[PDB]
Amino acid sequence: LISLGLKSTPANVTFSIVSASANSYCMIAGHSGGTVWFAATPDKGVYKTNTAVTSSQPESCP
Amino acid sequence: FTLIELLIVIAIIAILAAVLIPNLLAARKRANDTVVTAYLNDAVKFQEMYQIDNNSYTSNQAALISLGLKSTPANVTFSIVSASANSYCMIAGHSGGTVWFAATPDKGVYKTNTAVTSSQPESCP
Amino acid sequence: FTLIELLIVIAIIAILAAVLIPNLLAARKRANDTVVTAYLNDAVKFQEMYQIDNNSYTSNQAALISLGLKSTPANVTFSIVSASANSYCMIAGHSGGTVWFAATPDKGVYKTNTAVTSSQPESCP
Amino acid sequence: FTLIELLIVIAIIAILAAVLIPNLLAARKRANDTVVTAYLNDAVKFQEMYQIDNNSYTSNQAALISLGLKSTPANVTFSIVSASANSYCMIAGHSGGTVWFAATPDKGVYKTNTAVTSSQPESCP
Amino acid sequence: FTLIELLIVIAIIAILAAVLIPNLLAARKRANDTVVTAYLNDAVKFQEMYQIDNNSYTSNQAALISLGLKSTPANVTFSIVSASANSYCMIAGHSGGTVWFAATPDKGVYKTNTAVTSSQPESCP
Ligand SMILES: *[C@H]1O[C@H](CO)[C@H](O)[C@H](O[C@H]2O[C@H](CO)[C@H](O)[C@H](O[C@H]3O[C@H](CO)[C@@H](O[C@]4(C(=O)O)C[C@H](O)[C@H](NC(C)=N)[C@H]([C@@H](NC(C)=O)[C@H](C)O)O4)[C@H](O)[C@@H]3O)[C@H]2NC(C)=O)[C@H]1NC(C)=O
Ligand SMILES: *[C@H]1O[C@H](CO)[C@H](O)[C@H](O[C@H]2O[C@H](CO)[C@H](O)[C@H](O[C@H]3O[C@H](CO)[C@@H](O[C@]4(C(=O)O)C[C@H](O)[C@H](NC(C)=N)[C@H]([C@@H](NC(C)=O)[C@H](C)O)O4)[C@H](O)[C@@H]3O)[C@H]2NC(C)=O)[C@H]1NC(C)=O
Ligand SMILES: *[C@H]1O[C@H](CO)[C@H](O)[C@H](O[C@H]2O[C@H](CO)[C@H](O)[C@H](O[C@H]3O[C@H](CO)[C@@H](O[C@]4(C(=O)O)C[C@H](O)[C@H](NC(C)=N)[C@H]([C@@H](NC(C)=O)[C@H](C)O)O4)[C@H](O)[C@@H]3O)[C@H]2NC(C)=O)[C@H]1NC(C)=O
Ligand SMILES: *[C@H]1O[C@H](CO)[C@H](O)[C@H](O[C@H]2O[C@H](CO)[C@H](O)[C@H](O[C@H]3O[C@H](CO)[C@@H](O[C@]4(C(=O)O)C[C@H](O)[C@H](NC(C)=N)[C@H]([C@@H](NC(C)=O)[C@H](C)O)O4)[C@H](O)[C@@H]3O)[C@H]2NC(C)=O)[C@H]1NC(C)=O
Ligand SMILES: *[C@H]1O[C@H](CO)[C@H](O)[C@H](O[C@H]2O[C@H](CO)[C@H](O)[C@H](O[C@H]3O[C@H](CO)[C@@H](O[C@]4(C(=O)O)C[C@H](O)[C@H](NC(C)=N)[C@H]([C@@H](NC(C)=O)[C@H](C)O)O4)[C@H](O)[C@@H]3O)[C@H]2NC(C)=O)[C@H]1NC(C)=O
Ligand SMILES: *[C@H]1O[C@H](CO)[C@H](O)[C@H](O[C@H]2O[C@H](CO)[C@H](O)[C@H](O)[C@H]2NC(C)=O)[C@H]1NC(C)=O
Ligand SMILES: *[C@H]1O[C@H](CO)[C@H](O)[C@H](O[C@H]2O[C@H](CO)[C@H](O)[C@H](O)[C@H]2NC(C)=O)[C@H]1NC(C)=O
Ligand SMILES: *[C@H]1O[C@H](CO)[C@H](O)[C@H](O[C@H]2O[C@H](CO)[C@H](O)[C@H](O)[C@H]2NC(C)=O)[C@H]1NC(C)=O
Ligand SMILES: *[C@H]1O[C@H](CO)[C@H](O)[C@H](O[C@H]2O[C@H](CO)[C@H](O)[C@H](O)[C@H]2NC(C)=O)[C@H]1NC(C)=O
Ligand SMILES: *[C@H]1O[C@H](CO)[C@H](O)[C@H](O)[C@H]1NC(C)=O
Ligand SMILES: *[C@H]1O[C@H](CO)[C@H](O)[C@H](O)[C@H]1NC(C)=O
Ligand SMILES: *[C@H]1O[C@H](CO)[C@H](O)[C@H](O)[C@H]1NC(C)=O
Ligand SMILES: *[C@H]1O[C@H](CO)[C@H](O)[C@H](O)[C@H]1NC(C)=O
Repeated sequence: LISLGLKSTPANVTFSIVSASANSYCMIAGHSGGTVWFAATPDKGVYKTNTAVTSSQPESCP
Repeated sequence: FTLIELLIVIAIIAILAAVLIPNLLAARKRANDTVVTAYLNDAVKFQEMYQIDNNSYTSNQAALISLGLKSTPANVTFSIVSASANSYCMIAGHSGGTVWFAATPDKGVYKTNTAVTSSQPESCP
Repeated sequence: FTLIELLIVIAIIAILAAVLIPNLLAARKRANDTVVTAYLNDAVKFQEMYQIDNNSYTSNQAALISLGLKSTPANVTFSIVSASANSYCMIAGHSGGTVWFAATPDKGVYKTNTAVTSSQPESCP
Repeated sequence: FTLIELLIVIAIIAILAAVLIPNLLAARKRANDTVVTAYLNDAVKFQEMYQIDNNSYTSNQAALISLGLKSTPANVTFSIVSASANSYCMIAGHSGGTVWFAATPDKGVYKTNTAVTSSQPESCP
Repeated sequence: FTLIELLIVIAIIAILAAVLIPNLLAARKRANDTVVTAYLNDAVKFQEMYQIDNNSYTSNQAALISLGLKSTPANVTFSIVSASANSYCMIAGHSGGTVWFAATPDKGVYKTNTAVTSSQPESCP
């Protein structure tokens, strides 16, 4: 994604691509001083999860 | 410009970011079924061209590719289930489409009831 | 620093506190109408996808949700007023928007004359 | 908190109020040209539909409106300059756009050199 | 309203100004490749029209332009590499696209491996 033009992960943001395939992805991101982890999938779009950023990041899209 | 205007701006950004993004999966499903339909319509043209040259239909894709049918599209699995002097059955589906499609010389190209997540049909419905 | 400077400071704080804060209600009204417009534009995409699969439009929202339309947004009331093989009418509005919006396959998504505080239109204007 | 801090705050408010507001006229000009382009693309679809029914193009907008073309958009002046069995010329512009747009069946929809403040072109450039 | 609130506002403006602006170059690259693809699809229609009139393909763009193909798009370099009674090869690319595109009557319009910053392909891959 960075090769194609996505910038460096922002300061204090931890971003992960949890899984991907020919047809779907799940991405998770959160700021150490935000409120909650956010998830992105091609069906649900970008949305906020129930998990606080002080907890360990979700292992999958809620 | 003050912190309350900036909180309103942040709140409205959060709203627009949630609603102005389409369901990308649903859009790609319908495009993917179009790829499968188009590839089966091409396989049908090439079955008729093979019939012109050989008085029979192919059972193998490499004969159709020789005549001018392109490589099976990315993420499309295509099979010629059966063929004879007089008929064929072909099945194709995209791993991120909706359903398997079938092609026969009588029914044309048509969609089956079987979802692409299930194993492919063994015959034309 | 003295009591007269501090009274001037207090007086000017009272002025800036009164004028530098935006009308939050008016801002949220226009954002809310954007949510309704966006949700009806999505419902329209899913009516076309249901038409691809069924050769008819839905009268019920759960069929659109199955295909990929998301839950009706918070404070948005959405209804499919009528549907047939060939047409639909959908109505939606946010309790803190300006007016009810309508969607039909000819007129697209458009705003009605009816305020969201009034009962929803029974049909497409 | 003292009068010098409050004067600094007032001075910086005056700066941010001057620079953080976009050119609204320039933004609306480009949106307005999009309305004109979109309306001419629709008029082109309806000219082809009228051609399906009548084997000729319309010279009058009411025939296109009957077939399903919507009312001319607010502040857009649209005209069908000429039409025949085989061709049309249409011109449209928004009073607060940049330039007049033209549409013909060969050139498609395209922007002319004539500013919207000048009288509309009498023919397709 | 005080200097600390105004510094928070300035700090948050600096954040939003950094993150809410898209990569414009990446967006324009994909639009530019669409222009090249569309122009080659048009050149292909006009090669077939020239074939209707002349029983051969063109090697020169001015023959296609006579028949109705428009001027090569801004920043698109287009060439007809070769042509005969039975085949053609055309190459096109936008100086700010991703890769050179090729067109032939068998493979259709397709993207090559060669970046637009490199010299154009001498033949169809
Ligand atoms: C986030 O943005 C900031 C903005 O200021 C900054 O750009 C960050 O740092 C990155 O950008 C730097 C300046 O451009 C560097 O590019 C740096 O490296 C990154 O980019 C490399 C080139 O794309 C990439 O390298 C590769 C490659 O070209 O494929 C990857 C492998 O290392 C590969 N090795 C092998 C064995 N396959 C090659 C390697 N080849 C061999 C045979 O060894 C090279 C050619 O020798 O190198 C890097 O891996 C990396 O992505 C980058 N900084 C950091 C910290 O990596 C930017 N952050 C990132 C990560 O992009
Ligand atoms: C899908 O399209 C993409 C587009 O980019 C790409 O073209 C794909 O790859 C294929 O195209 C390649 C470039 O042209 C290659 O052609 C490649 O091989 C295919 O085509 C061969 C020639 O038609 C074919 O070969 C044969 C033959 O000519 O009959 C078949 C047998 O292997 C045969 N062997 C025997 C024992 N009978 C001969 C063999 N002869 C002997 C005595 O050994 C040769 C002459 O040595 O070879 C290939 O089998 C194959 O179809 C092809 N790539 C791949 C992955 O196969 C394209 N995909 C396909 C499959 O067409
Ligand atoms: C709006 O989006 C939010 C996003 O967070 C959330 O997803 C909302 O809640 C819905 O999604 C939940 C999690 O997936 C649930 O799915 C929940 O149920 C909805 O989906 C059901 C399955 O599609 C649907 O059920 C059916 C069915 O599968 O056909 C419908 C009937 O109940 C049916 N019963 C009968 C008698 N025919 C079956 C039933 N079968 C039998 C024999 O009883 C099942 C198999 O036992 O169930 C539900 O009706 C429902 O749409 C859903 N939550 C709510 C509040 O319903 C989401 N909102 C909606 C409404 O989608
Ligand atoms: C642009 O869109 C907006 C969306 O809100 C709005 O719809 C605008 O207003 C138009 O739509 C109205 C509501 O439907 C009206 O239809 C209204 O009239 C238009 O449509 C008439 C019917 O198509 C049309 O009328 C005709 C006809 O039916 O042929 C045309 C002549 O007047 C004709 N008269 C004669 C002598 N031949 C007949 C007439 N017959 C006789 C014998 O007198 C009638 C039957 O009595 O009527 C109208 O001319 C008109 O197009 C329309 N509003 C306006 C301002 O006209 C919409 N804008 C337009 C112009 O469509
Ligand atoms: C791309 O589209 C844009 C859209 O705005 C614009 O139209 C571009 O410019 C072209 O269109 C102009 C306006 O119509 C001009 O037509 C212009 O010239 C082109 O078209 C000429 C007529 O088709 C063509 O001319 C010829 C001819 O008619 O055969 C070709 C030769 O020059 C020929 N000479 C000889 C010696 N055989 C004749 C010449 N005859 C003699 C005896 O000298 C003439 C009759 O005097 O002229 C031109 O060559 C040219 O294609 C054109 N502009 C440019 C820059 O050429 C459009 N771009 C193109 C290239 O079409
Ligand atoms: C189509 O080719 C198949 C392998 O690619 C397979 O061989 C099918 O069966 C044929 O077997 C040979 C040709 O390889 C025979 O002479 C017949 O063409 C045919 N045999 C039978 C049992 O019909 C062949 N077509 C099909 C499905 O018959
Ligand atoms: C859409 O579903 C509605 C309930 O969710 C309602 O059922 C509507 O009416 C249909 O009723 C059954 C299907 O449930 C019929 O076979 C028809 O689809 C239809 N009946 C009538 C009277 O048209 C249905 N769509 C609409 C509005 O017709
Ligand atoms: C399109 O309608 C115009 C009025 O709305 C005008 O009438 C144009 O001229 C036509 O006049 C009558 C139809 O009203 C004729 O029988 C022809 O259709 C046509 N006459 C001429 C001189 O061509 C008509 N279309 C155009 C521009 O011709
Ligand atoms: C297409 O036109 C080219 C110049 O625009 C060039 O002339 C190509 O070569 C032709 O040369 C003349 C026509 O100008 C001949 O009679 C043939 O059409 C052809 N000659 C050869 C060597 O084939 C012409 N098309 C191509 C690529 O042949
Ligand atoms: C198609 O023909 C090519 C040569 O043109 C190869 O022989 C290839 O093997 C053929 N495909 C089959 C297996 O029928
Ligand atoms: C949508 O499909 C789901 C299963 O995917 C449920 O059957 C649901 O009831 C459907 N909605 C309706 C009522 O059409
Ligand atoms: C379009 O048709 C309507 C009826 O459907 C009216 O007759 C109207 O006058 C028509 N427009 C014109 C003038 O062609
Ligand atoms: C296309 O035709 C025009 C006239 O209609 C000119 O003759 C032009 O030169 C032609 N293009 C070529 C060179 O084939």
